[PDB]
Formats: sequence, structure tokens, C-alpha cells
Amino acid sequence: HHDPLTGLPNRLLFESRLNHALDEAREESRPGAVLFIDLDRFKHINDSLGHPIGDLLLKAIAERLRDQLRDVDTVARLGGDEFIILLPGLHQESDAEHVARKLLNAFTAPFFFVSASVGIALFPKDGDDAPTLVKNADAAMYRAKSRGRSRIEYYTRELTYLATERMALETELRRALERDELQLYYQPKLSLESGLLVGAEALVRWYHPLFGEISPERFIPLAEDCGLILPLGDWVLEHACQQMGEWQKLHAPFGPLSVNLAGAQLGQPQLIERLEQLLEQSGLEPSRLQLEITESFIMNQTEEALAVLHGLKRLGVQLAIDDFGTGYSSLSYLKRLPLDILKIDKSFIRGLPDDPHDAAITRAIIALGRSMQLTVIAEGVETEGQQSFLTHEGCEQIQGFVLSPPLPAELFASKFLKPR
Amino acid sequence: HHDPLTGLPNRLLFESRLNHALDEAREESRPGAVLFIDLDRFKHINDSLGHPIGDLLLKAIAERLRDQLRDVDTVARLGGDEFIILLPGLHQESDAEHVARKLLNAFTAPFQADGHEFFVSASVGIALFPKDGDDAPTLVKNADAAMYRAKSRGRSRIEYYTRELTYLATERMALETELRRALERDELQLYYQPKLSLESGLLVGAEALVRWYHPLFGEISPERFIPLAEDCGLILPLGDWVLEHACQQMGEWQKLHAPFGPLSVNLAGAQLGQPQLIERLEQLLEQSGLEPSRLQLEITESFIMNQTEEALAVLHGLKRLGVQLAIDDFGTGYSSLSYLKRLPLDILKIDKSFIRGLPDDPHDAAITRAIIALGRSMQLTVIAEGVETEGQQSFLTHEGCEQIQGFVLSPPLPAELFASKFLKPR
Ligand SMILES: Nc1nc2c(ncn2[C@@H]2O[C@H](COP(=O)(O)OP(=O)(O)OP(=O)(O)O)[C@@H](O)[C@H]2O)c(=O)[nH]1
Ligand SMILES: Nc1nc2c(ncn2[C@@H]2O[C@H](COP(=O)(O)OP(=O)(O)OP(=O)(O)O)[C@@H](O)[C@H]2O)c(=O)[nH]1
Ligand SMILES: [Ca+2]
Ligand SMILES: [Ca+2]
Ligand SMILES: [Ca+2]
Ligand SMILES: [Ca+2]
Ligand SMILES: [Ca+2]
Repeated sequence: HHDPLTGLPNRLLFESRLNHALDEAREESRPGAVLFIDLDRFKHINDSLGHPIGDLLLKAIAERLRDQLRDVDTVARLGGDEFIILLPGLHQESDAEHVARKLLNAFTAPFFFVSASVGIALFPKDGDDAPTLVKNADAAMYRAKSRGRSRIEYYTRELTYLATERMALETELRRALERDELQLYYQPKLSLESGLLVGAEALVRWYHPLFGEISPERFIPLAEDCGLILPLGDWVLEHACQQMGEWQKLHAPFGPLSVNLAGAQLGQPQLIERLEQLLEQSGLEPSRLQLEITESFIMNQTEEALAVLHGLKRLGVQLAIDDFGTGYSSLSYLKRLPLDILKIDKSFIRGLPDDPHDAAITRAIIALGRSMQLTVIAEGVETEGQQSFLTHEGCEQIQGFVLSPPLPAELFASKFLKPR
Repeated sequence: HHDPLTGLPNRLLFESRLNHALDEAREESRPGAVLFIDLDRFKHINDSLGHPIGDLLLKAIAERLRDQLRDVDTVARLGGDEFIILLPGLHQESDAEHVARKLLNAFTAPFQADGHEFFVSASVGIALFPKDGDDAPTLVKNADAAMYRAKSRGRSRIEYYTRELTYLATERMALETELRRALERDELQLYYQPKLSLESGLLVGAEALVRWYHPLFGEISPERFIPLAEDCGLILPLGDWVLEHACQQMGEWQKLHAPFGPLSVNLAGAQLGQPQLIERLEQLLEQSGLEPSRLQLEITESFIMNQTEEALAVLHGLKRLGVQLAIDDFGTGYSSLSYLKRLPLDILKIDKSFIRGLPDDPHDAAITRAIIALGRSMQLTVIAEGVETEGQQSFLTHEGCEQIQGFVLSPPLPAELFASKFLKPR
């Protein structure tokens, strides 16, 4: 009746408790919460460290989850790396919030560091029976996966379908290449000192007849999830290289071409040798290619990236840290990284210049970047006012809608490139 | 001859069965084991659920351990929340390890008391015979020490005996009593370290640092006795003592000498958890006739970046009083630039690790140069800590570091000596 490994109640027992909780709810109009907790990227840990460590980490997390709740509450392992939590007898519906953060914050400390995404389903608001509530909380949890990770999300009518949609995309992504469904769009970069074009970024567009245009931000995670990141990443790299190689012949220089590089790709053994090859074929000087690695990966409290990163520098490729400013980071480790560029996350820029918090952190990032001799570029710049603000504050480069949204090669060349 | 409540054999009966086993062990030349099991944080269980439940829990625990062992094996209640176990016949010492874990995993599942089920844990010490002793008392003693070791190296764990374990266990107990006494007899002492400004060259304040000398043990370092306090629940009493005395002295100094900057005091993580902190702090200031502006509370980064929603609201409350807030040991590990701004900080203290390498080390320079730029941008009074050499102070000045603190200025001084060395008349 209890999970042997963790000693926690099983799915069955839980649903018995939830029923009593539901009776309690309708008898004494006292709302409740069902939280679904799934661990962030646990396979990589099982492979990286082996079951021995895994089975242990689960026991540890189990305990720490219990130590965060009251005796009235219930914590169960639902199977796999998934814990379902029952908060009955909430005085107010908003209480589930404070208890959610506690649970999420239990993971901030170490155990070996792991993370988890939480989905909240309130009752009876979001369901009046066990299967429905469990099903919804899960759907919420998936939305936390959808929106980055290591976060909590609430259930909303729509996001049950959004969850099953993402699942569908994973299988279709396998056919993406066979069908001519992948494209590269290009976005210009602007330096504020001068008024000149200083480079561009390649973005991956995936089209599907059922689901329409899929966004790059949502595309890569999917490719990672279904283990196609390598094959797809290679396709993206090569086509980026090809495009730059072509432009070098039919158009005047505008700087380097930028591309997102997934951690999984950084983990490959033949990457550096692969890139050499690709750069040679297109007749490209290595520095003409810029690889963007997202901060959250680099700052996973495990400096496994250094080794490879230096190789890429010895190759001559430019390295940029992407989506910087959010979450946790290490200043010590930030300097040890051979980076040329630091990209300011959109979130902080979208608020410029009105919001003082965003403005405050933008300055901090700007000043931090110059101290560590890194070129600072702001991404998501949407208004002339933001550009002006960033210009005074001494941001070096901008990228976003003020200049141009992503464009197809032809339109991009047509609009921004000159002859030579 | 049996524990009434649990139905388990008491220590007298256990002793005879241990003695008999020892006899067989000598002749037959066979190894054995005595295991000491002490429930983990069971006081909290009684506090939150009450004896009636705790008794049922003990009864439940006792019965589950019984099931985990052979017939030749015997489980006994030594007394309180402590159980003791004997493994008479072992093929080899390796076998004891195996049996120890069995008993651990028995605490994995929760235990059933009335309607509910609660999880309890335990620490386990192991003593082998005749390796670790050939008589009952020393085997129990040594097995107990290992339990205390398991108790100190963490919990819900197992530990084997080692020659040095007994002393460590007693010392830890002694230091507790001595701390408890010192705290209760005002036998701790505050030392004071000056802070200088590089922008001017005049005093900018001072830090109050807790010291503890004991003739029998000598100077007990804070690194040693603060965890002790945290472990045996004396940190709240300690922090309160530190605050009051830190205030008193400053107040007294407000009258006697002239204003020389504010006084900084470290605020342990748990002190922030105190619900009455703000109420209590205000009184402390009022009593000493100290403007809140005169007092600064230093809080370690590692803790503040681990903070919750309850912590940020308090930090505001502390500012509402007018006291200054400072982030201590800054830049070492992983932190959040986003969360750093939302804090109403006034001061930023650069960790001693980055400043002790100045200026020869290239990395430590880059980071120190970064932290200054960071603090400046956020409008935070940046201050170097642990400044030892002149070359280090030089560097910090050419790199725009506002304030400074360390041996280069002066080591922590006793009150009289401080007042006589850095303090001028009202
Ligand atoms: N060590 C251990 N691993 C388990 C256990 N149960 C499930 N897992 C692992 O948990 C992983 C589940 O991964 P998913 O939830 O599919 O995806 P993920 O790798 O966690 O990454 P996300 O998609 O971010 O959740 C699998 O690799 C399982 O082998 C267990 O009892 N012990
Ligand atoms: N209900 C009940 N409680 C008992 C009995 N005997 C001892 N206890 C409790 O067991 C607790 C023993 O606490 P300690 O061993 O001093 O420390 P702890 O709180 O267990 O924490 P540790 O440092 O991990 O041992 C006390 O709070 C006692 O009240 C008993 O017969 N019945
Ligand atoms: Ca998972
Ligand atoms: Ca899962
Ligand atoms: Ca990017
Ligand atoms: Ca105990
Ligand atoms: Ca300090």
C-alpha cells in the first residue's frame, strides 16, 4: 500500500485521501489543492550518475517534501519521478500558493543539485474528483515544463490540450526533415555607438499542417525531449554556415552569424571537428560564426562546459551567453568562461524604460558585462524609446522588433545586405 | 525483566545475553556486533503529536525492528528513545554492515498510530567484538559513541566505531554545557573591528564580532561554536545576547565618544525566522538610546539567496525601523542578480577569498573589479573585507573600492582598546 523505495503512499491510497478531502470540501465548503511535482531532467541524472544515486535522490527529495508540509497534508509517489501532493482544508484558495513556493524552494538547496516543476490544481474549482484533479494538476505541471523549467503553474482550461499537443509534436518532429518543414529566419543586430548592422541571428522555423507555425523557443526543447537535437542541430548549423558562406560571396560583410547551441550538442564528442568541416566547406573564417549557449544550462552548478568551450575558442568561433539575467548564476564561473558576448534576457528589456526593476537590472547587467570585457547585446527591443534608453545606458548592441523581426534569407538580404 | 510499554527486553536482560555471547565468542573465536539506535529528533514528534501518539510510535518502531532480525539476534530498549541490538553469531564482520542497513531501511516506511502514519528516523552506531571491546560496558560505550558520531555527521545514517569517537562525543557535550553557562553568565565577549573609507581615509564604522575564550579549551573559534549553538539550539539565545550587548556598547559609545559610523553585527539565519525579532530589536535600541540608523545587520549571501517569501517581508520591516542591512561574504557561489535588487540592502561585503589574492591573482582581480562595478551600479555601498596587505589596499583604491576592513587597518580589538585606539571625545 506504500511505495517501498520512498515509503510514501501509493497512487491508490492518495486517491482515497483525496476523496475524503473532496467530501470535506463539499460538506464544509473548505477548498483544497492538488500539486503535481515532476523532477527536472532526471534521465540525464540516471545516465550521468546511475540508478544508485537516483534511487537515493528520490528518498532524499521525498523526505524534504514531507518536511515542508503539515500532518493534514498527503505526499505520495505516483510512480516514476513524480510526486503528487494533497493540501486539504485550505482556509483560502490563495494558500496553495505559499505552500507551492516552499516545495519549489526545497529544491534550491543541494541534496548533487536537482530541480522540479510544479503543477497546481485547486478543488473544487479545477475538478471535483480524483482522476480529473490528478489529470489537471499534471497538465499544469506540463505547462511548467513548457515555460522553461523549475517553476510552478496553475491549471487553466486550455492547457490540458496544450499538454497533449506538445506530446503530438514530438512524434511529428521525427518527420520534420523528410517533409520540407524546417526553415531558417534571420534577425539583424544593431550597434548603438554607430548606426550600423553588426551581425545577425539564425532562428529555426518549423511548419506543420495540423499545428501551424511552431516557435523556435518551443521547438528546441521538443527536439531535446525526443532525442533529435543532435541530427536537427547539425542541420541547423550546416544550413546557417551555408547561408553565411553564400552571403560572403554575393554581399558585403556585416559581421558574424549567430546560432543557438543546445547543451546536448555541446556534449557531443565530435562537435569541434564537425564545425571545422562545416566552416571550411562554406569558406568561412571561424570568427564569422557565433554560438549562443543559454545561461541556465551553463549555470547548472556543474562546470562541465569549460572543457569543450575552450576548444571552440581554439577553433576561433565566437561564443555568446544567451538569455542572461534570470535565475541563479556564478560570477566566479562567469569570468572563467571564454565568452565574447552576453545577451540580456527579453524579460528585463520588455519593461524598459518605465518599470524601475527591469531598468535597474538592465543597468546592472550592462555594467557587469563591461567589467568582464563582454559585448553586451539587448534582445527583444520593441520600441524606439527602449532603444534610446539602452543607448544612454551604454548598451553596445540591440536586437529585436525595433530593427526587424526575423526574416527569410531573401527578405533579410533584400532589406539589410549590400553588394560586394 | 521486559520493558512494559514496548514489551522489549530491558538493558539488564540485554546485558546478560551480551555477556553470554562474549563468552562463546572467546572460546569459539567468532566475531559479533552491538548496534546502538537512537531515534532522530523525536522530541519534535512528542511536541507536535503528544505522548499518547509517541508511545504508539515507539511501540510500532520496536515491533518493526524485532521483525527485521533473526531469532539468535536480540533487540532491546536501553531506555528512552534508545534501542540496543546484539548480533551474536556472524560469519564475518562484513555481515554486520548488511544487517545495519536492514534496520535503517525499516525507518523508510512510516509508522501507524491511530488513524495516521508518521515518518520517524534514527541514527545507528556499530560496535564489533572483539575488535572494539571484549566486555559489555565498553562495547555499549563504544557503540554509543558511534551513534553520536552518526548523530553529528548527519542523521538517518550508520557509523562504525573508531578509536577517537568517544572523546569527540564527550567534548561536544562539554562544550554545550560550557556555552550554555557562558551565555547564562555573560562570559562571552564582543570584539570590534574598524572600517575605513578609501574615498576619505576616515573611520566609517565598526563590526562587532563574538569571541569565546575558555581556560580549559583556549580560544574557541566562532567557526567551531556557532554550529554547536545551531546544533544544540543556542543560536537564538546567542544572537539575542550578541544584539543586546552590541547595542549597549554602541549606546554607551554614543554618549562618551563622537559618531564614528554605524556598528555592524552578523545576524544568524534563524534569528530572521524569529517572529518577535523586529519588536525585540526596537526595544533593544530604545533601551540603549540608539537611533536605529546607528545599527547595521549583516546577513550572509548564501542564506539570503536561499530565502523565502517570509524573509523579504522581514527585511523590509527591519528597514522600516531604520537599521542598515548588508550582504556578507558576497560573490562566492551561485546567486541571483534579479533577487539582489529587490532586497533593501545598503552595504555589499566582498568575500575574503577574492581580496586575499590581490593583486597578483588575475581571477580574483577580475571578480573584485566586477563586484565593485556591480555594487556601484545598484547603488550599494561596496566594502572590501579581510584586507591584509598594503598591495591589496592599493589595488582596491585604484579600482574604486569605496570602503575597506581588515588587519591592514587593525585586527578585532577589545572594547577599551578599541575606544582608546580609534575613538575621539564627544
Ligand atoms: N533512479 C530512478 N529513476 C527513476 C525511477 N523512476 C523513474 N525514474 C526515471 O525518471 C525518468 C523520467 O524522465 P521524464 O520525466 O520522462 O523526463 P526527464 O528526464 O525527467 O526530464 P523532463 O522532461 O524535464 O521531466 C526516467 O529516465 C526514469 O528512468 C526510480 O525509481 N529510480
Ligand atoms: N512518548 C514517549 N517519548 C519518550 C519516551 N522516552 C523518551 N521519549 C522522548 O524522546 C526524546 C529524546 O530526545 P533526545 O534523544 O534528547 O533528542 P531528539 O529530540 O531525539 O533529537 P536527537 O538529537 O536526534 O536525539 C525526548 O523528547 C523524550 O521526551 C517514552 O517512553 N515515550
Ligand atoms: Ca521528470
Ligand atoms: Ca515523469
Ligand atoms: Ca538566441
Ligand atoms: Ca533521539
Ligand atoms: Ca561579517
